[PDB]
Amino acid sequence: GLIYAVGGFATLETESGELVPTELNSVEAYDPERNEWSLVAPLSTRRSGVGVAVLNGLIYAVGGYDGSPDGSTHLNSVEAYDPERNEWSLVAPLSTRRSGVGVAVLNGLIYAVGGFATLETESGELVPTELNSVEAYDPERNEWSLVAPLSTRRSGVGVAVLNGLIYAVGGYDGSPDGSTHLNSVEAYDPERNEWSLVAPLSTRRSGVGVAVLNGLIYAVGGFATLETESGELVPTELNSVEAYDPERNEWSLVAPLSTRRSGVGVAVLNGLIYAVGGYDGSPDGSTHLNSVEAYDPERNEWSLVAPLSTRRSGVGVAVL
Repeated sequence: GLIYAVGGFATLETESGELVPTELNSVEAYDPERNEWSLVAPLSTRRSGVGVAVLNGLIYAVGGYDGSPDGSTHLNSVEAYDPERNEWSLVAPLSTRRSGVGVAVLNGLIYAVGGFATLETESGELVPTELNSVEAYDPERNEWSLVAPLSTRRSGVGVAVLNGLIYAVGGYDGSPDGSTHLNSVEAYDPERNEWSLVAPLSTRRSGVGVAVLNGLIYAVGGFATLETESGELVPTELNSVEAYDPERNEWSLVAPLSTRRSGVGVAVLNGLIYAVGGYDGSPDGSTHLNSVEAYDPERNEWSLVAPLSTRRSGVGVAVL
């Protein structure tokens, strides 16, 4: 019955007044009855672009990014939060490091979908790699195993479960060739161990937050390079929200966010979608967001609720 905001990144002022890039280990919990965020136990490992999902009463924080000049940049480590003990434990790491990984839970397994890493070639060269690999975590065995890969390599992908399928929505591909911001959507059938294509988003979006409510998938916010009427390509944080109906295999627009944002954490609690934090790369205004919006599907409206105590982009969000 609480929303947990896990990790993320912000530029924060020191006591001496210097602004420093900070990957976050802090975790905040939102109580909707009180409309308040409160700190809980922090992650062991500071991380942003982390995938977060709930399984068997525990929150799992999977992979992520650490831009510090020391140490690994792309993480394979996985932490598990016990709310009764208010403690984070380490579990088995991913086989492949991945930042900007999407995670969802289906049939008692955690799926880690896509992401990005710098990986060594056979010749020893380090190359930037968007990932198509998908790993599944069995908590009874404390083991990750490979399942079928995505058709399309992608990071910053939104992942959610609907009607026994995992949907991988949008994302980012930094290759020098081809589209950088994705509208494509894939669906994973665990019985067949197969990914299929479904209807694409109307607007391409990387760093999109995805949640399922009342039988629809909502794709919330994100970022894309979009052509203006004059033909110029401009970087655009998105406020648009699209809803996917699996019976019709169609996306439709619903009410937009008040605040354009990417790298936003999205989760469902008590029949509302919460959009938590995120990133705004505009040359004006705050870059890392503490604001939180709540979507009512009956009224088709987004409202503001209490903001996070610490701004955070690339935050993972789950409900427990």
